[PDB]
Amino acid sequence: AASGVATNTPTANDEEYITPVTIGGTTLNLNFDTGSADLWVFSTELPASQQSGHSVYNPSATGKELSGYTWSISYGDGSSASGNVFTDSVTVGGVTAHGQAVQAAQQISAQFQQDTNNDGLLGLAFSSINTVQPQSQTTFFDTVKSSLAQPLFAVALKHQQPGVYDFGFIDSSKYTGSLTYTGVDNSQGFWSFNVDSYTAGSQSGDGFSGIADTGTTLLLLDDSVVSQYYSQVSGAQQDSNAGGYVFDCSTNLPDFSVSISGYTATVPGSLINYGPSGDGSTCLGGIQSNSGIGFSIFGDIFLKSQYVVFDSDGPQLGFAPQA
Amino acid sequence: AASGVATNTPTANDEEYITPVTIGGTTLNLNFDTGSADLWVFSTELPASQQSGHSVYNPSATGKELSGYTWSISYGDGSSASGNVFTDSVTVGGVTAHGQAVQAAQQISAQFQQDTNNDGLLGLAFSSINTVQPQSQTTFFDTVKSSLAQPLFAVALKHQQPGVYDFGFIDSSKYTGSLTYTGVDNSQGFWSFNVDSYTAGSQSGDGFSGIADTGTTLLLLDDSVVSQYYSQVSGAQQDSNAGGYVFDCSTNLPDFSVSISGYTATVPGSLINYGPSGDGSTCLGGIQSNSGIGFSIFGDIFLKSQYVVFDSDGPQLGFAPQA
Ligand SMILES: COC(=O)[C@H](Cc1ccccc1)OP(=O)([O-])[C@H](Cc1ccc2ccccc2c1)NC(=O)[C@@H](NC=O)C(C)C
Ligand SMILES: COC(=O)[C@H](Cc1ccccc1)OP(=O)([O-])[C@H](Cc1ccc2ccccc2c1)NC(=O)[C@@H](NC=O)C(C)C
Ligand SMILES: *[C@H]1O[C@H](CO)[C@@H](O)[C@H](O)[C@@H]1O
Ligand SMILES: *[C@H]1O[C@H](CO)[C@@H](O)[C@H](O)[C@@H]1O
Ligand SMILES: *[C@H]1O[C@H](CO)[C@@H](O)[C@H](O)[C@@H]1O
Ligand SMILES: *[C@H]1O[C@H](CO)[C@@H](O)[C@H](O)[C@@H]1O
Repeated sequence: AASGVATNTPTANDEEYITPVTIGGTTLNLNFDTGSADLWVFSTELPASQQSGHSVYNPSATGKELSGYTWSISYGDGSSASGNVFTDSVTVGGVTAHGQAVQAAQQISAQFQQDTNNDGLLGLAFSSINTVQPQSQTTFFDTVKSSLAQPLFAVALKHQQPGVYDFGFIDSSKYTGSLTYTGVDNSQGFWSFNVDSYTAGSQSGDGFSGIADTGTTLLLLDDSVVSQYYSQVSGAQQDSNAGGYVFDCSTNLPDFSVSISGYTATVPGSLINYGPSGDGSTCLGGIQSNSGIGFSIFGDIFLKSQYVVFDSDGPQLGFAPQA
Repeated sequence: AASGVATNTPTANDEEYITPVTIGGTTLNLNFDTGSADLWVFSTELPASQQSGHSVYNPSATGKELSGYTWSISYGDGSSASGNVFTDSVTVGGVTAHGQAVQAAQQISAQFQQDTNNDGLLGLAFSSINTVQPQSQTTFFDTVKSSLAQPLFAVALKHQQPGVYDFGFIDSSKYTGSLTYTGVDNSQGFWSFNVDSYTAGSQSGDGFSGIADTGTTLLLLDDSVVSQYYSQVSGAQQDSNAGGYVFDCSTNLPDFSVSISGYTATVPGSLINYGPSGDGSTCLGGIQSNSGIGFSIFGDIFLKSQYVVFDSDGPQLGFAPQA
């Protein structure tokens, strides 16, 4: 049976986490994203100017083209990408998926043209939301799932330190205590789960649902919760230049926690200080608005505090504090 | 209980079929498409130059915006469209869906900018393939399905004559004999079905699967079948200006038929003559290649010969020769 460990590394301010992935013999640095189901990469089909500062996949060398197939994806921040499709060998942490569908980019929006830290995204949400037309493809995980020792993957994202993606096994040395599991609603293709309640510093409130999403940097919550949280931060104010609420970097931030099937997941205030706002001398808050979409996004700010197991059996998510 | 009848009308050469749909009090002419799951319309959000020669939806007047929601779709011919989302009242043939998600176009590719015959598309494939992010919406049919007398719709597309879309009931006067049903595989979101065999003129061959797709003008089949068919047409030759095989307009074309759960669906040779190729004095064939995608597209050329029932119970498709 198979299993493997892929090491991830955060970019400046933990804005994103990259992990090497070898496709058809070429190694690219991809952003693993549990919030989407497409594996797409910068390729030789892009204009040469857009290939600069990236490792690119050349489909002609090793891929098998799916004639007539296309893909087109649009993300939460409005970014987008589209292209054609090939199958090829894809290796991650020593685990190889043969015949994996690789989505070669032909067009990418400005956000991606500006980000030279990654060469594409590897989706780990459920395959039901893969965008390939006319017939959707399976994610790397769904492709290899049956070959793994256990049909799950786990992740430990860290603050300014390398972390890991464990495929097909759980590394108990990565967390304290035992794991607590909760049921996943995969109906919209996400690793969605419910929280029973939350505590923002001195204020507690009713539960809500949200998605475990490695692809989003911040912890995005309803406007009412964000207000409650920042009302407790002296001098907090919104700064559109920075992207949300900002505050003096030395401010003492309250903790934030959620109750999940009896387990209290706590994000300490120190992790809620994302980093310099870029806006002179303030810091950007790790908690920001979800724009009224009706569910919360448990992004990297939250994930940095926990070891999280994504188990296809159930499905269900397991949580424990990182070691 | 509800039911209704919407009249469709073919454009020149039966290239597409339009049907009026009233959204928030404004009537638009839409192309009903059983091959996709999005209801999208030309809107006031498009550049004014692109609104010309169309009836447009103004979301601000009656729609409720789903903040943070987007849609982006890519079709078989490579065309595409994208925009934002609103809920509104949508009436088709006297049947009203309240709170139906209407996808307002913000960008559309050249194919749509050139086609002034329609103001958008109304998808009737399964809702599982609807493109709305972050949470997909239901098609008009799935929205109203529970209110209908029977959870089905039926269609009779005609050659140069008005036809109908029957919602929630079957009009037995539209076909000869009794209906034959066959099981539908909705796993890729299409009204997919299997045929046991086919007969192209003097040649017969093994079965294959395909989708019932009102949104595609032609009958698209595997290259091997297309070759077999045209090898029997004197003087047939490909003409890229025209889009495929063309032949002298007076040529006697062989029939084409498929066996489906014991029923023989026959497309007479006269319907296989699509119309002038635009390429001087030849006619375009109604049968053309599917580009190697692995399944056939039973488009309008085929549908013009049958009354077809799309039944959500099963699901299953019913067929009988048009009356
Ligand atoms: C269709 O669902 C998505 O796009 C999922 C889920 C989702 C849905 C709605 C709102 C937020 C997130 O996001 P993702 O796949 O993790 C998606 C992945 C993504 C998108 C653009 C990128 C641009 C450059 C580099 C990495 C990128 C990663 N991240 C984001 O869109 C967010 N960006 C950052 O936090 C916005 C929320 C702030
Ligand atoms: C994602 O699936 C589709 O796009 C489905 C199914 C499909 C898949 C693969 C190949 C062909 C068809 O096609 P549709 O929704 O019926 C799709 C609907 C469609 C697309 C563009 C249009 C542009 C102008 C006006 C009407 C349009 C209708 N039609 C077509 O793309 C075809 N166009 C014509 O036959 C190409 C095949 C010739
Ligand atoms: C992950 O687990 C597999 C299956 O037990 C091992 O073979 C591998 O070495 C790694 O420990
Ligand atoms: C990535 O690198 C980490 C340490 O930097 C290892 O723990 C892991 O096995 C992988 O090689
Ligand atoms: C369609 O069927 C409904 C339900 O029987 C009728 O009320 C309607 O008039 C139409 O015949
Ligand atoms: C559309 O028009 C047809 C005839 O043109 C009617 O049969 C149908 O009821 C609808 O009014």
